[PDB]
Amino acid sequence: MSIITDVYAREVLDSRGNPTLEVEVYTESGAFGRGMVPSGGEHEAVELRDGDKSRYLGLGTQKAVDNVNNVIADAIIGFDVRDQQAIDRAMIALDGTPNKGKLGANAILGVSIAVARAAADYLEVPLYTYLGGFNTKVLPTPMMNIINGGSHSDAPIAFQEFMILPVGAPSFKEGLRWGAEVFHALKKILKARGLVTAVGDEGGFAPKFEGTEDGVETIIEAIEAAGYEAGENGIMIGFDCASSEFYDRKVYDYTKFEGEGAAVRTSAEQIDYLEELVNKYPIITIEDGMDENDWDGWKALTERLGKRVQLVGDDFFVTNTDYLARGIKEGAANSILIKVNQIGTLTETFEAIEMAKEAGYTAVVSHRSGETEDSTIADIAVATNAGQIKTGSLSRTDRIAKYNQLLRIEDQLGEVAVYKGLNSFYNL
Amino acid sequence: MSIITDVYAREVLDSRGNPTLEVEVYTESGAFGRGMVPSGGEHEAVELRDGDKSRYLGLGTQKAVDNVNNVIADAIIGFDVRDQQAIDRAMIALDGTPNKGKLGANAILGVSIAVARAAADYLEVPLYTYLGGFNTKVLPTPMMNIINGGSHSDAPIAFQEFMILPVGAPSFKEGLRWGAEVFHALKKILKARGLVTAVGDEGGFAPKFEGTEDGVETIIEAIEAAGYEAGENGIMIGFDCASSEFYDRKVYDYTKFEGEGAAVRTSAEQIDYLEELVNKYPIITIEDGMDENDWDGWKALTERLGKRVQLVGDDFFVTNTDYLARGIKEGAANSILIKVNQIGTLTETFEAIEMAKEAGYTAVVSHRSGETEDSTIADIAVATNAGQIKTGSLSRTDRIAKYNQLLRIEDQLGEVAVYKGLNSFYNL
Amino acid sequence: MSIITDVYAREVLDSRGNPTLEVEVYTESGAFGRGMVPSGGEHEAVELRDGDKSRYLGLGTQKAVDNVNNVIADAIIGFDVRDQQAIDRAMIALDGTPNKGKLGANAILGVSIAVARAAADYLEVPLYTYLGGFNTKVLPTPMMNIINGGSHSDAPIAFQEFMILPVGAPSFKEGLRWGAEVFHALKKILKARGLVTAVGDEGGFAPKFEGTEDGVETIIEAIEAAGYEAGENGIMIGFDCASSEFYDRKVYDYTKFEGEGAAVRTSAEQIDYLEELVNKYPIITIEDGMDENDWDGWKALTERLGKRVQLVGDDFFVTNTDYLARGIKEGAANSILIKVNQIGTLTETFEAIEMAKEAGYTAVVSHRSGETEDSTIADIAVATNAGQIKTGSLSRTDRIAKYNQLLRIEDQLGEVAVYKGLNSFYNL
Amino acid sequence: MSIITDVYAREVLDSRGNPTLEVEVYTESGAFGRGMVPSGGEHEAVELRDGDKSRYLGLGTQKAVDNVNNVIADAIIGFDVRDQQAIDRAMIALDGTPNKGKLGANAILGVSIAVARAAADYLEVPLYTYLGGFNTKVLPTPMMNIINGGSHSDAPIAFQEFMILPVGAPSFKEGLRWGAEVFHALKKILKARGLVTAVGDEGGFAPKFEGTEDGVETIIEAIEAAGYEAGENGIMIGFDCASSEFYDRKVYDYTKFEGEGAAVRTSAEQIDYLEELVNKYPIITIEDGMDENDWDGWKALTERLGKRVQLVGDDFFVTNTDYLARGIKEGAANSILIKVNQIGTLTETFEAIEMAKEAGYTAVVSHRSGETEDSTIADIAVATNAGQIKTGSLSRTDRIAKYNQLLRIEDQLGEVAVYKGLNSFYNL
Repeated sequence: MSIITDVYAREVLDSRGNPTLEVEVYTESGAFGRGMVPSGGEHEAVELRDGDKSRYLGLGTQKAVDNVNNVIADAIIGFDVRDQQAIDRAMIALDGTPNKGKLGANAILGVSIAVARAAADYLEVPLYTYLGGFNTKVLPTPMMNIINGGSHSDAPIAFQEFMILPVGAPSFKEGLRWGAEVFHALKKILKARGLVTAVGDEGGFAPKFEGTEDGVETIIEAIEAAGYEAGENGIMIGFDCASSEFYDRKVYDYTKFEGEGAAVRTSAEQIDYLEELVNKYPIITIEDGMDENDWDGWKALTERLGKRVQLVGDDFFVTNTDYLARGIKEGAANSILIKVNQIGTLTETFEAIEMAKEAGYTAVVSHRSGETEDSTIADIAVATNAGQIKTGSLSRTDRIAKYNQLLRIEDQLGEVAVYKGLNSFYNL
Repeated sequence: MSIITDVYAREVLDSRGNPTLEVEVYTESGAFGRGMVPSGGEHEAVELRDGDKSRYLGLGTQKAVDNVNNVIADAIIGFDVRDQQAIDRAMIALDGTPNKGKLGANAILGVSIAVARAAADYLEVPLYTYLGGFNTKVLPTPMMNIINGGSHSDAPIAFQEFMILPVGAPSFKEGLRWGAEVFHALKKILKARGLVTAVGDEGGFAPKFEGTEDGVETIIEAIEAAGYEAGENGIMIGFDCASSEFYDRKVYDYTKFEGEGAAVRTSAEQIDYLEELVNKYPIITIEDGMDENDWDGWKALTERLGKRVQLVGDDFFVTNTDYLARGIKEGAANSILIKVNQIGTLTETFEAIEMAKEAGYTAVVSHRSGETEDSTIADIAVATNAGQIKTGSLSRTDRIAKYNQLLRIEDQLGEVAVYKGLNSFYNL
Repeated sequence: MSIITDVYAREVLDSRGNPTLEVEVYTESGAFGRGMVPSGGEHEAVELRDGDKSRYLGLGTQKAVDNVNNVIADAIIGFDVRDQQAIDRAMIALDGTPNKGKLGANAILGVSIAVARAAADYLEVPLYTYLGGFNTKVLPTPMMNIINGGSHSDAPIAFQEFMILPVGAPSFKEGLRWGAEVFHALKKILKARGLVTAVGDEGGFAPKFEGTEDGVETIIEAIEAAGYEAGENGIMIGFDCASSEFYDRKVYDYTKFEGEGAAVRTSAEQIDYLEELVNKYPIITIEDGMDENDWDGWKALTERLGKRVQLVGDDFFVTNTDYLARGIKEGAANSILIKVNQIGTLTETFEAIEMAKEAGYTAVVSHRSGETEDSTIADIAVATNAGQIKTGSLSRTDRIAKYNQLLRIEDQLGEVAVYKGLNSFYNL
Repeated sequence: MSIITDVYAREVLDSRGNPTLEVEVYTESGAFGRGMVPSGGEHEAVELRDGDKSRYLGLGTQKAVDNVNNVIADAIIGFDVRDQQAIDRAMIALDGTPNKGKLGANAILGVSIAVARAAADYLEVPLYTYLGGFNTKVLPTPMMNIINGGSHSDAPIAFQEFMILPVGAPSFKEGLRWGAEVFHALKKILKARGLVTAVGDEGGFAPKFEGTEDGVETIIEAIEAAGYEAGENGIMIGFDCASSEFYDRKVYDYTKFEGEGAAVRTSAEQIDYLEELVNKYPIITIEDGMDENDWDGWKALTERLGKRVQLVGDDFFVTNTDYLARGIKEGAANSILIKVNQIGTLTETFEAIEMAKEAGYTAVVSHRSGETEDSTIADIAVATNAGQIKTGSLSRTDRIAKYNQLLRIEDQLGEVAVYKGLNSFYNL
């Protein structure tokens, strides 16, 4: 009865109108699990696309679906639904390639998640309880995308994302309200300036600001209009520089997004420029402040800001234990952005999280630009007491589905629920 | 064991960052059902709001939640989960008011959908099967929002919504694909013209066009760019004038949105403007072409187009069977937009669908501006073989969630699935 | 357990002493379903007879029984009992012929009904609930055969049937009493005139009246003697002209049944003659007023009486979606008599009902001259909220079995039960 | 779980359009049984009627229903469904009267049959198996009504019923076939003679014959027309004189039905008239040949025919064991007609059957004029291996329902089924 009897996949659409896949796992006892995959370098997990540029611009996932039904299914059917680690290792070996390019990183993960949710269903326990055990209590402090730049905007701004973090909320429920009220207070402000209030992929705004400072100072304005502070409760701010977007040789070219008068900074001036922003604004976290390959710049940045600011490695570590292990030894950062589909399996996802923990690094569970109605990353955030999460702005179900799921978790936990707020950053 | 042993509601957020509610129904047997609620003149069902702008600007829903947990619970617990009608009728009687303003239309619908999904879970049958019986095979022809105007835009366009319909698609699966491909093709075109590609509430665009015509032809331009004809396969176009937004006395003032040089038309001149558009562009449906109180305008409008174009009454009927019965009697329209939470219960919802069917009217299950990850309206569309559905554009998950569920329903049906396409309009 | 494990058929007798068949379906879980077939052109379903004029005058059904046990059984066993549509389509494809002449329309239906009743048994829900879902509430307004003519009588009367309809009863239970009391009041009247009170196939009388008017006016006499009215509550009257019985060329020859002085009417005079009856008597419905092939006569009849009288197509549509689809486009009638075995399956029966609905036509669930102790058509009448039913007079279990089953349904529904009475005719 | 947890009765109609009642018994285990009741001097069980001729001319049964739901229910609920005798004895004691006139014989029998069928459902065994044990194999030899006289006709015939018996049939299946074929053959003959072919309450005919003999010979004429001998296979004939209908003083006045020239016979002359018929026609059984109070006539009648012809006491015994015991002691007859509702309970029914058997009397389970779709008397006939049954003609379903059930019973038995035919009369 506990044995997996059925593994089926189908093609569906993500929050961007692009094809993805989902896997449904059945046990003979009736336990059901459905897993959906978000959208997805040379040393990271690769999703399998059809390449037929006449169907969905070549973004179809029928090849990946076939691999689940016609290959992986025959390999997984027979396993106990609860043997997660064994099932994941079975798919990794089945693929052969390091990047899961033969079967597809999306085909592999879909099954990985469905099996876990089917197991949690079989044991009649919450998903986070099954993944993390009995000691899951910490609701994550959210970094919420609010303003976009760089590739995700036409505004003269270099940084890709600007987020707000309710570090001083008594609980997650209140923190979610705080972020929401500021989102609406900002929308009101944007309308006043006659700017656009329509949202992008993550549900955040991307208005034509005068520049980076105009953008950050406008955020600070919406935070205060909502009736909050700026650093105390705070609400504090965070960056997703995505500096690799405008990195050239060995120079951080800002003219790429910010215009003709923009500055071209070296690794040393890039560190100084980040230090000026931190000193002038209530900034608590900075993601990909340095190029993915600028290791020397990452180390020098950690020495000069790592003790008082969170330095998240996204494109720098690409959810890779090899890249992270070197980050720890080199002291390149102090935080890692965990993207599930960027590694392939849930097992690999939890080994990356633990490694970051044992090193003093924080693990920030991440979403993708192309999301679904799935909210598994929320259960993962609480399952491991990550204390932090990154799952988008406050105006899209592809984002709100995760905040909703965290509300249920915080509701299920009751008095056991924990919100660390500013204390989520033990890496400081 | 089929007895409802617990009814519980909590506060959550919709796709716009505004509070809503979800209800979870439990039976002694262990069956579970969760029903979330979307956002929602004087003769309709009203949602209960807290009115405390210290929380979500007074958009809190802790009052309606309390009503479910403390009042509706004592009433529903004990009922058989399968007695849908008796349960909905009990909530209506419990409330005591026509507009469900005492307990809240949102609180009553929450329990209404939760009980249904819990009953489908208990019987181990698909929701659409439980809702409509064995004869559920028709996959709806989607009217997909793609361009917004009026109050949802800054462009000089009076019409509120513009939609594309894959009437010539062989299946829903290919229809959805066509919509997505036209949506991506249109996004490209907008960037080439230097227009905003950011999406609105429904996942559609609101570019600054030259006017109404420019918008329609840019759609046809994208339809053909995707490799589809314009009216045969089709793709066809649809309107949501929402003319009650720019109606005055007794005139349709277009200057409200289309600048100072706009044409103020009378009822007779309004019908004429619509007829010109129909003959010039491949338009197949028009929603709220006349004021919600312009019955004489609706009657004359149905006389000159009711045999060749679908006329959808949204604000004209507000999912009110008393209004619909009058529209059917006077021949005021030939289609009604069905908004679930606008009428309170599922029972009342299916009575309106049936009354419309028996009159030769089509019933178009609709979404709301504030949506959730729920996808019950997709099961409602298949359960009633309505043949049509209006659930947003091809981006946000609050819209895609419904499209994904329709794909699962079409997948489950297999050889029994049916896509009527153009034949969906039996009212023509 | 939910899988069908046994499909068995046997020969039994109908309400006329003629052979028919019944199918019993078993699931491994113990769910049981029994289906019996009523007695049964060139484009309609054909029942399979043995043709051995030495056994039951060649009306045996052993060939049909064999086809269920030795052919259909092997094809159906394995299917989930709940997959009605798939099972029906499997039998249609198995037969091959359009009219189901190879396996037999009676062999196919028997399984169709047994499977559905076995499924309703498996889910532990009422049959009408399983067939129609949760929104089944409308008890049908009955047209009750009371006086016979034409082929079913020796009296000088042309019309085949004369029925009464309790359009003004508060509920079905009262409507059934009304019809009964008038039946007994008529029996008393017939005895007074020294006429025969023995009953025919449908349990109605067929006395030697002076003619059509003497027959109708005698009915009006029994209605009033019972303490009712004639049009209000009403009780109103209906016809089953079966005009094809006395149709010749292009003339409606009344001398065929009414005698030497009878009138021979053209299509135009036939319409006028029906208009005179409607104007002089409280007539609300007329079945087969025109020949099955007289399409032109049907259209002209609908233009002149279709707005104020129900025009039922029996031999005109022969429960055929192709004939009905043309009836809608041509506007040939406004109602269809649904005979289950005349089409073959339950799926086809519900597609015919829905088509009639979406066109403004009413669907009147019909019985056959040779009935059984089965009462499935009653559950079908409520399953689809048809609002009307035709299942015989008030003095035979082959008829009373259906009225009894409707009493149970109305009793099961409770306060949810609905009786439209005169409002059953939404086609007016 | 075998405990009765609910007993519920409702009002319904019989085969004549007159009110009756049915009872539904439920157990905690989910077992269900429904027992319907047929219609029913001073020493018998009487049905309870409402006496309100504003409803069904005072034939309402809402009083007996109320007695079941409000009085009998409180008494029976809690009993084990398998304790039939204890339950029937409790209802008799509850009523307190011999004629069951307080609660109603109809109300008590309803629960009596419902409990039995519910117990057979719980044990998952055929009703006849539950009622009689393992040794139930004998399929009854049917006495089939075919021609009616006396009070049930206008023809000059004193005898109330005429019947055909397939004594020489190899099985019940072929016996039923023979009866039907003679019934259809007779219908033909009647139309050739210009006589009415409309059926009565029992599905038989009542043609205007020349007299008694003409009727018997017309039957033999049809028997031979069907290709059967007359007395060998047989077909044989039977009578139901109901001589208590035309009895006066101390004379059998035949002028009551057979015109002015009829022969008024004494008891001695009555026996003589019957003996002549027996020697002239292939008659095998005679019911109520003597007045119900003409004991001296019954004794002398059994002396001169009791060894060669079956004498059935219907009104003579009125299913009264006190009457039967006297008839057995005096040798007044050699067969008793068993009417279930005429004695109230199933327990009392089987005691009369056994008392008759042990005396060498045959027990003929009988139907009533007002029947239902129920077919319990067929299971009673097989359960007791009675070898005979009287349940109507070969048309109406109120009669055919019992024949169909006997076919199912004979089908279930297979090689164990036994048709005694002529050997059924062990009293000869």
